[PDB]
Amino acid sequence: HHHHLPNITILATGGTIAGGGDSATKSNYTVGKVGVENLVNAVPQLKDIANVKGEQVVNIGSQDMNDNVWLTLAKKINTDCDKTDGFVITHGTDTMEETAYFLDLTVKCDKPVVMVGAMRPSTSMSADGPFNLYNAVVTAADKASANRGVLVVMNDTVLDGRDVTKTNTTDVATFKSVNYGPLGYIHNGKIDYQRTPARKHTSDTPFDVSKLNELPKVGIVYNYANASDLPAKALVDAGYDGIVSAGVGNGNLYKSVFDTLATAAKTGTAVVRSSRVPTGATTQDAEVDDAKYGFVASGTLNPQKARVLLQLALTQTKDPQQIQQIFNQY
Amino acid sequence: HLPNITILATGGTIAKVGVENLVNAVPQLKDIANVKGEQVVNIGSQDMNDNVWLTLAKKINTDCDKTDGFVITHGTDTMEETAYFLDLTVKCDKPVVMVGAMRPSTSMSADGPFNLYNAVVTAADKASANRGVLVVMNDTVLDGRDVTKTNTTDVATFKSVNYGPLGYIHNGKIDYQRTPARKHTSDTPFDVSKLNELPKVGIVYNYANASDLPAKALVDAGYDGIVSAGVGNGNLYKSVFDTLATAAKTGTAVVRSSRVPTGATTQDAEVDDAKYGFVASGTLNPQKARVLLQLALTQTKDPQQIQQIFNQY
Amino acid sequence: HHHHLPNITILATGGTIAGGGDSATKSNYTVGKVGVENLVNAVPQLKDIANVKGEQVVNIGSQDMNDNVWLTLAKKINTDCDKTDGFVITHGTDTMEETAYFLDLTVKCDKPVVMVGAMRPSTSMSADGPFNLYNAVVTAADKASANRGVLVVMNDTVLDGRDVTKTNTTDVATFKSVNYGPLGYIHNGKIDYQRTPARKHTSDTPFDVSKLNELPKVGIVYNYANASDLPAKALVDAGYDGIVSAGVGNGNLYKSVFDTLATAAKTGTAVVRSSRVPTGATTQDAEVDDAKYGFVASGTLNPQKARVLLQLALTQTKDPQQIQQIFNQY
Amino acid sequence: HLPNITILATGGTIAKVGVENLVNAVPQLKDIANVKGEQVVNIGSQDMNDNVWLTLAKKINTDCDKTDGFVITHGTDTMEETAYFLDLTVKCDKPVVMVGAMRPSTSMSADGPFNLYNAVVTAADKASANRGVLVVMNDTVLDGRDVTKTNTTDVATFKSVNYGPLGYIHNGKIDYQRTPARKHTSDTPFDVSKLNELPKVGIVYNYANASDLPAKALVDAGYDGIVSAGVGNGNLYKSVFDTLATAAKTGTAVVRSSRVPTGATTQDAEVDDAKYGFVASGTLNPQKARVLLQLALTQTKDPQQIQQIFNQY
Ligand SMILES: N[C@@H](CC(=O)O)C(=O)O
Ligand SMILES: N[C@@H](CC(=O)O)C(=O)O
Ligand SMILES: N[C@@H](CC(=O)O)C(=O)O
Ligand SMILES: N[C@@H](CC(=O)O)C(=O)O
Repeated sequence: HHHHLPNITILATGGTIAGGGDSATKSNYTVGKVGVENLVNAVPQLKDIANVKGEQVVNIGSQDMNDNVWLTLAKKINTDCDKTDGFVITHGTDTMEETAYFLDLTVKCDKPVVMVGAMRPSTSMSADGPFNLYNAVVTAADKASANRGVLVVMNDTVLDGRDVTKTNTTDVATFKSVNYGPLGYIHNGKIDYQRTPARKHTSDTPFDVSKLNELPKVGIVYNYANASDLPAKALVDAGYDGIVSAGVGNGNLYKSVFDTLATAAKTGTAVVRSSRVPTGATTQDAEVDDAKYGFVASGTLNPQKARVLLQLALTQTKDPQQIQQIFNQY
Repeated sequence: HLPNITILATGGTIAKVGVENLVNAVPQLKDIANVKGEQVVNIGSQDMNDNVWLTLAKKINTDCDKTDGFVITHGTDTMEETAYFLDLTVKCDKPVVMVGAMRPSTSMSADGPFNLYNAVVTAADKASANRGVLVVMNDTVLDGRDVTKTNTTDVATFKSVNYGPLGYIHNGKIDYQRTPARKHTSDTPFDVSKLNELPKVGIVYNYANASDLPAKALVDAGYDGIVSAGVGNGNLYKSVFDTLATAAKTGTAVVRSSRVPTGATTQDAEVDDAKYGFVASGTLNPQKARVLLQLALTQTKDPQQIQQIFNQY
Repeated sequence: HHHHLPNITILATGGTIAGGGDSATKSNYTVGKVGVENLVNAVPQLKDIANVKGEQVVNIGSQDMNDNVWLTLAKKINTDCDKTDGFVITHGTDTMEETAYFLDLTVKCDKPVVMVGAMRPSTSMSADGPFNLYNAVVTAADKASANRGVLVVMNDTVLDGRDVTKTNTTDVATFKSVNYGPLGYIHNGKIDYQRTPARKHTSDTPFDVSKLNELPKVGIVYNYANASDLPAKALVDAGYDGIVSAGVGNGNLYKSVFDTLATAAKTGTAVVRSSRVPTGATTQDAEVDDAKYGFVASGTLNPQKARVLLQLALTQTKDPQQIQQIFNQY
Repeated sequence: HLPNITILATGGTIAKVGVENLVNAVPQLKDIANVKGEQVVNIGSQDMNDNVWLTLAKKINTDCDKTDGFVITHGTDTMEETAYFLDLTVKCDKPVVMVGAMRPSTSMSADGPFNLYNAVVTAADKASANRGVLVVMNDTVLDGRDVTKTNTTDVATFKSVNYGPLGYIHNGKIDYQRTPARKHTSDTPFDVSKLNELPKVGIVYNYANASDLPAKALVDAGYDGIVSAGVGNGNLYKSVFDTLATAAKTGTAVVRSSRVPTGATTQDAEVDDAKYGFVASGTLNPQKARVLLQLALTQTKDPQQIQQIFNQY
């Protein structure tokens, strides 16, 4: 009997993991500049763990991530599923938590899909991307990684696509699942999994994007003292399918913003109350009578995460009670 | 002799209820201070606004020598904004301490009473002076610049997430170990004594496939400033970046902040702030950056002078 | 059809939840002074949620918690299981994380067992114990609480008995599951569970304490710069069954301490390497060759938690590989 | 002109490897300083000890005017202890910065290089002066009193868990926003210049059913001090409490600390410290409390004077 390594596919999309600057010590750099091959070759030990094949999907900063790249990824994973044992997606850190949740809801492939990035560019002293990529390959290769939904692997930690968020602007340790914690820790190329997400993911969702050319239009508005209603009115004037509110506290809205969203909701715009507060649920049965206005409470989904779910909810239904039920199940 | 402490009530879950009722509900306040209450407004802090800010700064500044310290009762939702506004505009050199409650007055294990007691402890402490406007919540004294609401329901929600608290309160005493270095109160140029309105500053949000429609609506209204809640280290979605690049050369100040809950939006990363005429917010989150941008716009419209204000206060 | 409330039993053991002082505003108090009845009557709304029956088991500060009270609790729960729908145990906060883990390993009753305490005494302004107790009753009454092991409920949060630990000396928010996060959050008397512990608990362990009169002797030694070997030698001289090391960093030992524990291990004393560091695993395959010395790595179990498991391991076996396997499964 | 910076190497994962190799591996150090390296010892910091502490304090104090600042390379396991010892005993008014690495030198994405660079940045910054002994790890400047190792393997492990960091390091610059209030360095009475050994102080651990055998072994050896790693707010298991109550009246100083990772061990809770002659450690964790108790025992054996040292440093 001979040892055979898993086949792992790296789908590259850009990010600081592929960024470069002209000094190892200066902070200035440009994103999404280095190709997949360079990234693979910067981690010689990948041969110890897997047979790795790189595909460049796009090469962008994830600040410019968009619906089309999401659709491209989910269809590619779902199409290529039987050709490989696992997927790693190199990606910018800025919107990784959004892509990860989109994929967590739309991937039907039953093989691990692991996202990874780097907070320091590839050119920098003590660059994090090499060891991150190695650890993402470890996770994508591990049989025990299956059936946990789509994953993010950063700073020696396996995180679920739903709860994972970027907590700090610069720290290599930025990614945390701030409400429910990580799924497992990685040491010496091995994972001790102690948790799995309970919310329904991947092949247990009704979201099927195989045939979609676009996603429903959903925007985000912020609340704060003396908040203008102009952002909200602009989305309503443009025929937006949905609006997510980054509320204050427990999903609360500045009155002007409330009035514009209450009206929009009456016309059939889906409105989700979320919170600019970085941890904790936007609950039902607090200061906003959601049933009355036809609003939906986002639970622990932050505004960018709630947008993902809301867009996907809007592909199945425009009924707010059914959208609320979706927000309670996925 | 006990210190004279004034409670300025503004609403919030800590009260709907009047200043007099909240005082009498904590009779042990009489052990530590002579408290007088005045009702400024009575609103949920989700409806906090510039007019209330101006009223508060003006009242503290004018009433400063009639009392030994102030406590401001406030909703928790925007307490972090009001605290930083007052941090930059209070000229009174006596402690100003904001407090709220995450549970209702009538709920099991309501936090308001002890929160109020400890806010008065803090306002009455001579060591609390010259530390800027403060927030006291969950036995902790927090500086008004860094303090933010971190959880939607936790009594322990308020934290100074970048630089930590100033001291902790135990048995009615504070062991202070820190003070903020950024200039505050009477060390700032902001003087709101004769202003009846503040520059219009709005906040836009970045995310994948972000619409430029919000940013355009602010530009079309002739907003004096726009704060971006960027992705990561203050980054902008291309459509948003395009609109703001235009606003910055067309009479609208642009501050890059971040939707990310901790850490600075830095210069010298991916964005050439000098080329576009943008200002990096540092550790000021979007709502905090709005406060400081509104006040900077009372002094100057020049990006470089705004960037220096953002580096000093 | 008529609504019937669950039957919940409160087993009282003491703690600050039952403490009292002479002022609502001064910090001084005495622990484990108030009886169960007073605690129940301080939460009038308990009638809305359950039929509550209180039993005083002991009335102590949990700084004086001990093996006999553990045995008393586990046997009482296992004996009384069919007489009630759920258990709440009021307890001091200081060693709640140890009792909770002991019960998580020894309770065979398939009904919820929820521990609760209070960081402020019952007499204090804004005392936390009333709402904590209410929330613990909510959790013990919830059908969805079953099969999650033994729980701690504090500060509106449901925490698993294994990972839960006291993080701060005074804060009402002190209890956190610092490695893997909480199981669910409580809002308006309802729980949204998103996680369950993967490590084996309750009726899936081999630990059966029904017949035990005592537990094996296991002590804890601390490491630091210039650490004395005298604590370790004292436990070895007394015939201790086990010793847990609160190591520095990744379970490392000051050399004098290492030498004494290496020798003890050769004579059949079980030695577990844990860490004084508050989060993260004490791993295998780092700076200590555990196989060589016959030592056991504690994983994420902190020293007091590792003591619990080690004592229970020693009731089944004295073989270090088998003890290591236990530390990898429970 | 670049500042002269001295690296004093002591071992740790950041190196086994010599001071000269570690320097040459980060050639960009030449952009910011003139670095000279000296090997003090070469050990895993799990074997750190009093002799090394004394060597380091003595060397810095004596070499202070020959250089512009010091960086000390050290294992991470007990860096938090060494930093606080030096915090209390360094009399040199130039920056002293400790640094280590959580990953080996030869591992993927080793943290040591950038950690070292940023430690030199910090040591070279004029603004770093008069802030006490520092720890620089993961782009963060941490005070030596509060800093502790919070995770067994994370590169981001070091945090000042009670009062937060002093500043963050970006693009070779520090934006300092805090400084420690507790007295340090040249504001302390501790003078180690002529000492060749330190008072014997041991640490005992509390947990359910705790043995008194460790505490008794220290008492029987005539230890000068015992620090208790208490449960909760510095509480003691009855057997341990009994033994320590005896030690405190029999020539052994007793400090109550806590195994709990954050927050103070307070007076005025469950334990009558005055009655027993005990000292409460405040936010000093057991290993930190040992450092300060050893140094207090060089000045006094009196519990009340020890309690005042614990309240000031
Ligand atoms: N702007 C970069 C940041 C990073 O990857 O760290 C991106 O998200 O593509
Ligand atoms: N909505 C309330 C929340 C609170 O005070 O806890 C307010 O901010 O006024
Ligand atoms: N010493 C008390 C502390 C508390 O309950 O909060 C106990 O553990 O019993
Ligand atoms: N055992 C090593 C750990 C490290 O340096 O990361 C030391 O402290 O010397």
